[PDB]
Amino acid sequence: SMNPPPPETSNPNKPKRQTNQLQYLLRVVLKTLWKHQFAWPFQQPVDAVKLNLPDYYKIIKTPMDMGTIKKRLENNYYWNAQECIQDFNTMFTNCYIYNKPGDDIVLMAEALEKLFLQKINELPTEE
Ligand SMILES: COc1ccc(-c2cn(C)c(=O)c3cc(C(=O)N4CCN(S(C)(=O)=O)CC4)sc23)cc1OC
Repeated sequence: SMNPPPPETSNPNKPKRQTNQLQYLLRVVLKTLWKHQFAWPFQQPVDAVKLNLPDYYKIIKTPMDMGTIKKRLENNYYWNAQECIQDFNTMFTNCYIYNKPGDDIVLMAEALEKLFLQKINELPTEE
C-alpha cells in the first residue's frame, strides 16, 4: 500500500506575506482547533496504509490536514487569509466526501468546523 506525497509546505518562489489576518489564523483559528479533544485525526495527512483505507486517495484528490496548515502558517507560505481558509474548508469537505454520513470522524469534523466558523466570523480588518 501507498500514500501520495504530502501537500506542499515550502516553495521559495511562491510570494509570501505576514499579515494580521494570517497571524489571527495561526494564533486564534489553528490554535483553537489544534487543542480540541477531536483534533487528533486531523493533525497530520491521512495515512491510508496504517489506517487501511486503500481507496482514500482514489476518492480524495485534494488532500489537506491541520499539520500541513500549521506548517504553512509557521513557515509563512501564504499570500492571503483566503488561501488558508480554503485549506481548512478543503479538509472538512474531504472528511464529509469520504466518510459515511453519521460516522465518528464526521461528528469530530463538525465540532471543529463549528469553532472554525465562529472564529472566522471575527476575522480582523486588514491593517
Ligand atoms: C493518527 O490516527 C488517525 C489519523 C487520521 C484518521 C482519519 C482522518 N480522517 C480525516 C478521515 O477521514 C478518516 C477516516 C477513517 C476510517 O478509519 N474510516 C473511514 C473509511 N472506512 S472505509 C471501510 O470506507 O475504508 C474505514 C473507516 S480514519 C480517518 C484517524 C486516525 O485514527 C483514528
